Amino acid sequence: DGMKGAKMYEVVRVGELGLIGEIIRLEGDKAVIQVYEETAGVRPGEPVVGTGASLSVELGPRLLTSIYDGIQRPLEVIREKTGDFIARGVTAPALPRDKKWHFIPKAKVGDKVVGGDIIGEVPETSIIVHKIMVPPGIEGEIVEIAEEGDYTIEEVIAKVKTPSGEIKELKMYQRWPVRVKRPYKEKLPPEVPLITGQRVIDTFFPQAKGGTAAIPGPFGSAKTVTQHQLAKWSDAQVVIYIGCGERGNEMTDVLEEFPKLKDPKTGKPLMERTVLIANTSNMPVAAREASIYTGITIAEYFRDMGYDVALMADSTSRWAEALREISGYPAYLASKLAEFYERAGRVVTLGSDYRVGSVSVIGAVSPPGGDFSEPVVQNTLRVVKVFWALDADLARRRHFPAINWLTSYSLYVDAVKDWWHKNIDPEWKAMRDKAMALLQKESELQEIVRIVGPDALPERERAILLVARMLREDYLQQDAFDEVDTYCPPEKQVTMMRVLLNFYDKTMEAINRGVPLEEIAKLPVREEIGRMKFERDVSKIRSLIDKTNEQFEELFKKYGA
Repeated sequence: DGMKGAKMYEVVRVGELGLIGEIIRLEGDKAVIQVYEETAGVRPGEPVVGTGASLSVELGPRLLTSIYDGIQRPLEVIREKTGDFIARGVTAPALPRDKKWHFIPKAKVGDKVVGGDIIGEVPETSIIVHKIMVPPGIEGEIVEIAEEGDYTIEEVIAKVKTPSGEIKELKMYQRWPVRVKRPYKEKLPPEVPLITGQRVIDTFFPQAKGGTAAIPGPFGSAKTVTQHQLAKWSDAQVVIYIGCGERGNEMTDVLEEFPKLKDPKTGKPLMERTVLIANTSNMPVAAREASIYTGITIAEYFRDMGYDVALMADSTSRWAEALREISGYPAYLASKLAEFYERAGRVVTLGSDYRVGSVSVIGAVSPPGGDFSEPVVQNTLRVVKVFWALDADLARRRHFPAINWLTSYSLYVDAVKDWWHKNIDPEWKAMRDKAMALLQKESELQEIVRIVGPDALPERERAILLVARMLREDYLQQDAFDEVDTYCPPEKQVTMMRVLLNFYDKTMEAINRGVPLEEIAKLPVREEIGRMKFERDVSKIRSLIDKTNEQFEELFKKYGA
């Protein structure tokens, strides 16, 4: 199958990324056909045909509840050689041309439109209403519009007369070149947080809507469930998961053991608002490289409707073969990785109406074995604004989420504070700061203690260690498997925070009035505080502030004045 061209320097089975020609001809080739670098004059080698289209994607109904390969193809049955169910990639369509979709019209004849305007709605799943949009670059008068009825994606549902008089035929689906970012009016600054409902993240290391985050690879895909928790609970309407299986028999679990997963907000399946894109070891290198662009483009298309969408990537060892070298070492790959993360953001979308959408990207990276800088995570940490550091030692101590509070960071704390301050609690940022200071003090203290023993420690230092422990056990720790604590609403987060910090205030007060710490560690309210996370009524939690005050006051009257 591989012919002339100095014996093709790369893979030739069903792969891509071909570079024949003269000047600076880049990539792109399906089997033998693809134009990405303006063909007309690049035929060297064996017969190269080329249709003038680029690496498109096709965007419309049935993008949801769909598993694709890295360039969008099928949900394939397949089999196994010796292991379990695997994926190769079948050249099929992308969206069923036969399925009848229900089109609700949103415009009458004579309406002036621009690229982005919503001309119709299609109930795609029980969750997501699909929004049919005028493709970017198209504007004018609606001369013809469909009627409340059932149609397939290939049917023309609208016609637009452009300023020059050109009549444009527009359908329910639309192609867009991956590698070119879907346009928008404006990229908004980070301001609204992506609410995970996980205390440690939402409080100490927030993710912004349109933000960029990463989670490391000391893997234990089974030692961490935070990835799932993020997918289920984050207040994005649509999820695009690049399920890079390649990890034992992951693809088997990632296959038809996902439709059992329940979207906890609706009760319906999680798939009815999710698009899967597989990256197995039985796929071409280039069909993996293109996957993130296929993913991000489907993400961008959804935010254009005015949806918040989360894009979760999966590295699990994906360093491209890229054996070919000709022009010094081309170690510029970090730039295209930036190009990718650069496409993330909350934007004012196209359209006549003011409409906002976002694409938040959770990276989730992994180096070869140990040493977190070889060099995938090294480059990524320089690009992302948030890192949640999954720690194996923390996982062994059954501290969950195993998010290390000392090595994690988010550069969105200032960006999201005002939202928290205006909508939830005026003291939000003051409280996480104070809580972080406590946790930093503990870290310093526990180093010293390790050396010089716990004995010499004064009461004040023990008091800080007591409350730090509470902070770690009562707040940082969260039960993903509990009916109540699987999700913690903003309003609950700040309340739980208030009780803990108020107990701290009252502790340092009591110590300052010569109350022994052994007495405060015995205080009844403490064990109620340790239970908060399982109480669903925020008013009941809030009442522990008074209950604390009372018991501390009752402790003052047992002593002097």
